[PDB]
Amino acid sequence: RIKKISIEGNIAAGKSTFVNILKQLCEDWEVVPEPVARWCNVQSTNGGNVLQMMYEKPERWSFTFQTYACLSRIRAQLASLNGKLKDAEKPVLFFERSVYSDRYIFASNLYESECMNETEWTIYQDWHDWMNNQFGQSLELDGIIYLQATPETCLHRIYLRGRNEEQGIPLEYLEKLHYKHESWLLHRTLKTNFDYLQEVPILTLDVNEDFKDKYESLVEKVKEFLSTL
Amino acid sequence: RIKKISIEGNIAAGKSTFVNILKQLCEDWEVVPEPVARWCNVQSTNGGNVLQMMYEKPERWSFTFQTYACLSRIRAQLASLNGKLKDAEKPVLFFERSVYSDRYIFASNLYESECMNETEWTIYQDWHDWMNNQFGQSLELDGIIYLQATPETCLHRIYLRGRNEEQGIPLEYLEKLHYKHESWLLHRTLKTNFDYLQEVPILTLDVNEDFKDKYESLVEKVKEFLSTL
Ligand SMILES: Nc1ncnc2c1ncn2[C@@H]1O[C@H](COP(=O)(O)OP(=O)(O)O)[C@@H](O)[C@H]1O
Ligand SMILES: Nc1ncnc2c1ncn2[C@@H]1O[C@H](COP(=O)(O)OP(=O)(O)O)[C@@H](O)[C@H]1O
Ligand SMILES: Nc1ccn([C@@H]2O[C@H](CO)[C@@H](O)[C@@H]2O)c(=O)n1
Ligand SMILES: Nc1ccn([C@@H]2O[C@H](CO)[C@@H](O)[C@@H]2O)c(=O)n1
Ligand SMILES: [Mg+2]
Ligand SMILES: [Mg+2]
Repeated sequence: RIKKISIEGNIAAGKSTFVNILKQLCEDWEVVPEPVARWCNVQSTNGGNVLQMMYEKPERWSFTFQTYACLSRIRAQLASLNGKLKDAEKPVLFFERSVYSDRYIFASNLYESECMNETEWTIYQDWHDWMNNQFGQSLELDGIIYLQATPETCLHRIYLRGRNEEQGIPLEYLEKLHYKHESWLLHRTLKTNFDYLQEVPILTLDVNEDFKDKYESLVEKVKEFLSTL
Repeated sequence: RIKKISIEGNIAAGKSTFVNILKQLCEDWEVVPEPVARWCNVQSTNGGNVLQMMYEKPERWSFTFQTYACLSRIRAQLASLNGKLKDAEKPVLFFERSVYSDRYIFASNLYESECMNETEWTIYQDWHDWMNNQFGQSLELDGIIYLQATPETCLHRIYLRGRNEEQGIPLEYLEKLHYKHESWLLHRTLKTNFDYLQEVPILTLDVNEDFKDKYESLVEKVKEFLSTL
């Protein structure tokens, strides 16, 4: 009954900014953010900063981070689905990213960059497949909103936000991530193991311009898109 | 309906040897071995040998191994419970170790030995807790059989078996593991997060003598124990 929409975009493209205007548009809309602050202070459900560990030494910490982030996402998304939104009249749940970008964008890029070895990559995919067989059904997407921004725009927006753990990220890394997003969501040439994704509707929104100026037109396009689903 | 018994013991104490005589005693008995050969050639459900990686560089590979081994165990134990044993008249499933020894013996010892750091140890426990909340119920134990052998006997039995990945294991490591088994299963002073375990019945069998000579008396004690459950 709940419609599920993933918001996808590169680092600092503006996913959280876009997420922060959604609830005011309709009482039956809910959001599941990525728990980025929790990845910076690991505590059981003062701790280690696993996001910082990955960026400081990615060949050591990528597998650990990638497994922890994706599990944390699944847990949060399931918590929202099984909560009070279940009761609303026209419920829509918006996710800040998906299990699909965790694997096909982030973890795949780190494997390709030799930050995971063959063993790590095999274990990660085996784990991801199993987690999706146990839960993929309830989290299946009805639509994707792709917030498209240049990697140079994203690099500027990392500076604007000032999240400590991201200040060292080089343009080269954001560029690699950009081309993976374009392959998946614009050209639709990135192959995955989840056949339904090749037909899921995608709304592409260019977010290179200032949000203050673009807001009204973005909202119009979102409401139109959601009326087709 | 299925009774579940964990067989616990140190490395090379003789768990597999004991497991290999059980099915011939009763048609309704089944066993779930640890998939040790699979840990030596990692393949999705020629690959990396994650058991060897842990022993070659435990401060690098302990967390990865410990997470993979425990997931692989849970998957195997669930597969056996949900299979044809479900149909038998007096079904008993024997596990070669449990999720409890994965955490409280093996992973805890590696953390204590500084082979996992605080971040790794927090992530592992958080993961273990979540996996047990999702599955702990169906895998709950009715009894434990503890195959007790000296660490010196175990060191000799590693030599006898000749598993390549274990030939370098020092007596010091087997001794640490021995005292953890004794605390958990003999003195019953090792605290866990699973309250029912402090009352689960335990049969302790001394297996320092040759199996050929001890077999008949061991079988008698097992049949007696199982009749009390
Ligand atoms: N379209 C936009 N115009 C101007 N600033 C933006 C825009 N989108 C995001 N920002 C700013 O860029 C930074 C990153 O935005 P954020 O929403 O945290 O990105 P993400 O959630 O995608 O990582 C913030 O400082 C935010 O104010
Ligand atoms: N009680 C016993 N007497 C003589 N040999 C034993 C005995 N128990 C085990 N062995 C031998 O010790 C080695 C390890 O046994 P195994 O069953 O593989 O241990 P585990 O499964 O506990 O790692 C094998 O070579 C096996 O034949
Ligand atoms: N699977 C994932 C998901 C997210 N991340 C990273 O988390 C931070 C916040 O989005 C960003 O720095 C970056 O996207 C990641 O590395 N891998
Ligand atoms: N949680 C676990 C379980 C098992 N092991 C190791 O696997 C091998 C076969 O029992 C043995 O070398 C050793 O017991 C481990 O290190 N950690
Ligand atoms: Mg965000
Ligand atoms: Mg064995």
